[PDB]
Amino acid sequence: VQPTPADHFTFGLWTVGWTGADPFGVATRKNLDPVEAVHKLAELGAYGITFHDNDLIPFDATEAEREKILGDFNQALKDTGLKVPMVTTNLFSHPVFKDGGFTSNDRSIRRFALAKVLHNIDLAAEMGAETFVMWGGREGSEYDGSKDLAAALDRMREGVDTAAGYIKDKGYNLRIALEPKPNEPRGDIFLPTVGHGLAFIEQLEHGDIVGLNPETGHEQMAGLNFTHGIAQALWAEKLFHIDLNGQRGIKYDQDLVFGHGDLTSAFFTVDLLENGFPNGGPKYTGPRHFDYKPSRTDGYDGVWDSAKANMSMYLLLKERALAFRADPEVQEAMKTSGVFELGETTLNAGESAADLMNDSASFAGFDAEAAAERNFAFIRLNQLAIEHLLGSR
Amino acid sequence: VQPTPADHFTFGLWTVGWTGADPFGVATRKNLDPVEAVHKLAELGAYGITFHDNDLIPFDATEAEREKILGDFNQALKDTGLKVPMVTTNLFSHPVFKDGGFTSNDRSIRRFALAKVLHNIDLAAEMGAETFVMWGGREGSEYDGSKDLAAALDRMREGVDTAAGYIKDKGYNLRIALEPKPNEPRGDIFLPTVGHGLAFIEQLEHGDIVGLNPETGHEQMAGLNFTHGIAQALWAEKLFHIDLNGQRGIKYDQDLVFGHGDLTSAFFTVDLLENGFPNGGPKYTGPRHFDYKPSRTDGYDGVWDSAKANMSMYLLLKERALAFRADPEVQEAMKTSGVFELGETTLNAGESAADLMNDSASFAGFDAEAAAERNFAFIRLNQLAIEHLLGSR
Amino acid sequence: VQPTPADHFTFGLWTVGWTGADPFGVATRKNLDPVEAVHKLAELGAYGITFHDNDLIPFDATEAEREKILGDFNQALKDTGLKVPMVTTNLFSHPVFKDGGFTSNDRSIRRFALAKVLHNIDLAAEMGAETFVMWGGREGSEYDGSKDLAAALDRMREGVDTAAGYIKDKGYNLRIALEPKPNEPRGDIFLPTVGHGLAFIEQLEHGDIVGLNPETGHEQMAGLNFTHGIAQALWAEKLFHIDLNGQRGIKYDQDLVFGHGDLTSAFFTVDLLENGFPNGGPKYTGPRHFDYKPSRTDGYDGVWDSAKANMSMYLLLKERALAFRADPEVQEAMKTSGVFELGETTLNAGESAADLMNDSASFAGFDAEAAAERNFAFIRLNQLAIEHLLGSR
Amino acid sequence: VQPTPADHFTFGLWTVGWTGADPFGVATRKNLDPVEAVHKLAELGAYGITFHDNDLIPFDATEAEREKILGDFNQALKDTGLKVPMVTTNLFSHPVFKDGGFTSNDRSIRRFALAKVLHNIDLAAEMGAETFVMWGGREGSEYDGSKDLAAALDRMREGVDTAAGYIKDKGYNLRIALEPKPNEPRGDIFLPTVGHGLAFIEQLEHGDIVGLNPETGHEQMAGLNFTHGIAQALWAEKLFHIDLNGQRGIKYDQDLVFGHGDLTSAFFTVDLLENGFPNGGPKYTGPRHFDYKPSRTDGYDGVWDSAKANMSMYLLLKERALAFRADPEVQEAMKTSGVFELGETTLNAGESAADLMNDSASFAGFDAEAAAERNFAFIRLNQLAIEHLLGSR
Ligand SMILES: OC[C@@H]1N[C@H](CO)[C@@H](O)[C@@H]1O
Ligand SMILES: OC[C@@H]1N[C@H](CO)[C@@H](O)[C@@H]1O
Ligand SMILES: OC[C@@H]1N[C@H](CO)[C@@H](O)[C@@H]1O
Ligand SMILES: OC[C@@H]1N[C@H](CO)[C@@H](O)[C@@H]1O
Ligand SMILES: [Mn+2]
Ligand SMILES: [Mn+2]
Ligand SMILES: [Mn+2]
Ligand SMILES: [Mn+2]
Ligand SMILES: [Mn+2]
Ligand SMILES: [Mn+2]
Ligand SMILES: [Mn+2]
Ligand SMILES: [Mn+2]
Repeated sequence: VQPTPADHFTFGLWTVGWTGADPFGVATRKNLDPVEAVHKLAELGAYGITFHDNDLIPFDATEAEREKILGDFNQALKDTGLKVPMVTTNLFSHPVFKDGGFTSNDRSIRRFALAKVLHNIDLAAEMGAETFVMWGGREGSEYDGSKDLAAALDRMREGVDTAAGYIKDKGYNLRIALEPKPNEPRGDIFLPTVGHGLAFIEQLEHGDIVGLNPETGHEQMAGLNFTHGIAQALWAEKLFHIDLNGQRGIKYDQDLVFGHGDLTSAFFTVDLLENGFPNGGPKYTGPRHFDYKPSRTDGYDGVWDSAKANMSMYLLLKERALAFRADPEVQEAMKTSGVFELGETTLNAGESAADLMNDSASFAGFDAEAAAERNFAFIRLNQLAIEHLLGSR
Repeated sequence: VQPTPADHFTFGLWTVGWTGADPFGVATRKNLDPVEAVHKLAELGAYGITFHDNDLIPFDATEAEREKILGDFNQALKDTGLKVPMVTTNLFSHPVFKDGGFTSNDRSIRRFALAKVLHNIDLAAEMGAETFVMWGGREGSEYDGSKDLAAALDRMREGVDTAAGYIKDKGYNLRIALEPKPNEPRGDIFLPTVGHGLAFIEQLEHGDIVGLNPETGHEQMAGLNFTHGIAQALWAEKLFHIDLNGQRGIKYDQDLVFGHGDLTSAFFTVDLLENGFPNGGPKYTGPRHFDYKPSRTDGYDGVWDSAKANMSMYLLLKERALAFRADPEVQEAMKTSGVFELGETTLNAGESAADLMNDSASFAGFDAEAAAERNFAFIRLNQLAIEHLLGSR
Repeated sequence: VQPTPADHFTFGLWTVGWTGADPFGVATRKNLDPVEAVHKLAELGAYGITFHDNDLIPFDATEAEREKILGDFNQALKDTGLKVPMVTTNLFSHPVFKDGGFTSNDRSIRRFALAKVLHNIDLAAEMGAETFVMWGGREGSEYDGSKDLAAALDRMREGVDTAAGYIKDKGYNLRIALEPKPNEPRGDIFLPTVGHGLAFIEQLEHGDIVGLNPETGHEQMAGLNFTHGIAQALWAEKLFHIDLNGQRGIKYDQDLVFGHGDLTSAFFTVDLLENGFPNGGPKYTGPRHFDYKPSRTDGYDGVWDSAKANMSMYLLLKERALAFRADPEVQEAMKTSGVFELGETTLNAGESAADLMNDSASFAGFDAEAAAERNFAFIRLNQLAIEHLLGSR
Repeated sequence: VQPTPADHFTFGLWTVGWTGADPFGVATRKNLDPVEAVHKLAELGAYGITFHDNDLIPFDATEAEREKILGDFNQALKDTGLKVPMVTTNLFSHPVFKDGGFTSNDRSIRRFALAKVLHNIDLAAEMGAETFVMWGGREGSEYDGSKDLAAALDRMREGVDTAAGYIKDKGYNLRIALEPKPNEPRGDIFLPTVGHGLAFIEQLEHGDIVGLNPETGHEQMAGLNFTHGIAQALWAEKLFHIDLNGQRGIKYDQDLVFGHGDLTSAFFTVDLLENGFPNGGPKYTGPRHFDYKPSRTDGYDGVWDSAKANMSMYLLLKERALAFRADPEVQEAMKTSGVFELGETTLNAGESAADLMNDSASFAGFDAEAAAERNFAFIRLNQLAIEHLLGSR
């Protein structure tokens, strides 16, 4: 398994550039020059790079400095061929965002945060990005009385609709994607899961260009099924981007390499991305982006090893998932379990409610105890899946 | 604290009628006659009763028997004055529903399940219920390959839209409410949280009459903030009913008496229900329904004690929450923390995106480091809330 | 793969005999005869069968029925050659155990539970069991004021020490193993994890013959690392028996097939059980017991598929764990990461605390900045395990 | 309320000195001078102050700086009268501890970490501390193949036993206390719960002077009951010190003010610390230490508000716990539930296992169906605690 640009593997600058600072200790690695991240990622088979405005351009950069940096960064892109499919804003690091950007209690701070976002949209637009991601990191609270919850959602809506409205106004070919996270750094973050993100989108004036950016580990932080979460996003056609990584339980956001967390779950995510739905339906065609952090214990050879580990894991899973669905044995198991029967409408063509209620075969004389006898054989289907995954079939 | 019908305390028949059978042991209490539950609940101050079709009418009841039972149950209602505000269907107990009702893999079972629901709507309509609740208990899976996830959501939609369509067709003054649960009895249940329920509703043809029925313990089972979840439902105006209980962590569905789980959270739920949003907004005006189970260790005096404990806890919380918001000290704390400033729109009247981006006060010359100096004083606000709760103020 | 008796694969009667009654519904399968059970497991490659007293002998059974049942059961053992390596007592099913066996608040129930255990030691001894397991499923509470916590542990000690003294007094060749569980069916169960069980054993009079019986799923319900927990039990030489199964997350006890939960973790559990420690040390030599439940959606063909599935999963993982450790690249990766260096004592032979302190090379003139540069290469070592597990190397 | 030194309220320098740098952003407050800290806590009613070696003495400090810093610090102690009851070592901040102190894979780091601890015992002894706390924050791993689990525990034992032998050898009047944590910053930390710490202590050569230092929040991160866990440490006579704080759920370590997490649990923790056991037994007599962090959204007025808040919360709950137990209705409710009956031994004075077995009244002729009817009235007893806690009785 050798990744090629065709594979569409994208990495964030903050991923491989992650310094090692955690809540209990300082950085273990020296800062990484962005030019060098580009060159290194290009040599590994990456297709593109993504960043946060402050990952590239310092908060206090002068204009001459801003120009220099972009010149260097575009030079690296031009020399290597890397694309920049997504750009994002840092609304969490500076002490000004301690209560949030868009949902800060302070109105002057909310204004500043939306201005930071609008300028960042211009940047994204000039970099040629297709997606613009919003992670509301500091949006939430530690205490239930800190906020007016209907007012926090109005202020969130205001911000996203101003940003969406501006995109349309300028005619940029950009979509907004929201990234849910249940907690950390706040005790409770607003729009904590894929479901809440989807629900909020439907209340927006400019919801047509607003979608989701689910992250593996974040749904697993609420103990949810990541594959089910992204299936719901797909089904609603709001899967605009994805962040792949690993999480080993309900605890702090680990951001491990993709497949280094829940393996079986990783396996079914890849099947969903590659094979789509058994009965057909929408398919995700965007970048396969890794939002992970090289463990702080590892030094620079470890940083490039971990980058590579993401792409290897994905390709190894993909091979197995393709083999899995191609197996005649598996296709037979699927049939028996009623995976294909779930695809059939419950009602007959032009059958009404009333028609079903008096159909005696369906209710009045339906043999409930004979129907309960079906052996779904879901265990055998799971065993087959795991045998493909272990490459023993 | 003495509950009166005015309070709108509703109880399910299965709550006080819960027998004590769990996964590791048999029933510890004898079955409770429904007539006796009515009479007992009436004497305690209940406003009404709710039930599942099979809580009242056995699965295999003959027509003569069905008639008898309803006659007895309506007699009890007439004698005591209890209303029946909500009715629900059991799509989980019989062995036929082992893979679900609406999303079973077997099409004949899906047909039977929707027929069971349609007949149950007629029943609800003749009982004078305002709400009809759907809990998809067996809808989900243990294994990721068991289902076609886009097909499971199409089949879920079919069912709910047929039911919604039928309501409109018959002209019943009934609303449908979905109840989310993350897991148990399935490893993963579809529409696992308030957020996912809300998101699914927006894909329905008849979504105008479909809302939510969040249960305290169920959101706490994913480690979410129940108050935030219901605030999102309110804000979207989809809070059609609620099930109040307690949960002491991420573990099996406990269904403890309301306030016997997370107390501080219970306190802020009650404030939200009673006081509404600090800056104004929608208010929940339906029944305050308890979906709990008297612990299996307790015998019949314990059953009526626990019923009473629900209503006492609610009234005690309500007193404290009303006192809390009325306190001048608390109103001052709120002001300082910017609870009222969150209510102000971020943008000025007729201010555009572009207007904000060039306003130099808001970005270019905004003093980020002086703005970061604000002391939100959220700890002091929480301390005041807890002092009201402990009745020390 | 194909299992044989030399593999030491043991199953409980209650596993394959699990009929499907959960808290939300009735049984989906017919009762399994115990003689059928024995013949079927023996045909599958099993080495032994385990049981709870009431799995074989009904609570009500007269002395005549006891003897009839045992005689048929012993014949089947005889005909097949299956051993009975472990025996256990049901102290959780019957309503009398609603507040516990050994720690019930009621003194007369405590005496009855102890008598029940004493009788069961005699049947255990008589069957040839080497281990007697005690799972305190009803020992605990829902509310914190329910028990005197010091008195609960004294009563727990008293039961265990009487059971252990009785073995010693009779000279039975039996050991007691305690099975930890954090919750379910109690809100909080006493001795909730491997650590707490281990700690308790040290306060016993007859501690020398009391060890543990860890269960995969149970430590995973507190979000703990199962391999770390069994490592500590081994290390302390207290790993007397084991229950292997799967669990996906912190939720209700699932008891899935071993390998159908956390796959990566299952792999490293197999590596510690089969292979032991990289620097050498203790080894677990007992039965590989499976405590699982065949999913209720499946029929009897699924029950027998699932028993096979436990054994295949373990053998597949065993193969992979062997290949992984045998790999020269892995051994070299292990060396780089300091795996073997951890095995060297910190102090030199004869060195004292005072010698280490004043050694200027270990403290005063130690270059902490230089030592921090070490690449431990833990991501790379984890990637090599995963590739071995995917059968990619 | 108002706290006084007789209350034994102790705070760590790192608590009020916590500047706000989290994993997603920089400090929001200015550094706190340690002399300012002492004066301010002494003005608040505190009895003592605790610290980590690097909280006072920088890692880099020369011998001259060490002495200057200590002299100013000792003066402040002198001027205020605050004691220094506990001292601890930072083995987690500096990059050299990226794989642990005592269990680092690197032998030279292990020696450096032990020397660092030995030097710190000398400063502890010299300050008048009675307790020396050890929190192994970097001891553990992200991946299961990273460590030899038996070698990790031997190295952990070796460090602790050298530290304990050195105290004994010098005749310092000091005890070692281990602080358990399940994860963060490591994916899995060794000795993750109270049980595991307790179990480990029993494998030590110098176990007699080694106990535990439970922290509220940490046991709650594994979803465990904190009162049950401290009860077992007490019971074993290993509760040497304690850290009190708040945590809302299984997520990142929050370290909220004590009482701002799980309120009901906080109440029952206060009842065990102040009041002890209902049937009598052990009592914890040490300092009531608060290990928390003032929320980063608040300024210095919030820091001092939060220190006050810890002390008020504890005193408010203490009042309520006293009134609760003193209440004659509660005492009578306790009696009904068997709280005092649990305190009676199961066996009669002189009775043997063989006597209990053959007593026909305890087994053979016991009416299990009659005994099962007992109403334990645990819901009613929990309701009485809650009403006392709400200051309603
Ligand atoms: O890939 C997207 C980025 N990932 C970061 C953390 O999850 C966010 O700031 C943002 O959504
Ligand atoms: O109050 C509603 C009822 N509660 C039960 C369990 O939560 C469901 O069947 C249904 O939603
Ligand atoms: O194999 C062990 C047995 N398994 C059951 C479930 O955990 C227990 O009763 C007992 O410990
Ligand atoms: O008060 C105890 C201290 N608290 C810190 C955080 O848990 C530890 O380093 C140490 O155990
Ligand atoms: Mn993340
Ligand atoms: Mn991300
Ligand atoms: Mn529930
Ligand atoms: Mn409910
Ligand atoms: Mn189990
Ligand atoms: Mn078990
Ligand atoms: Mn902590
Ligand atoms: Mn601590």
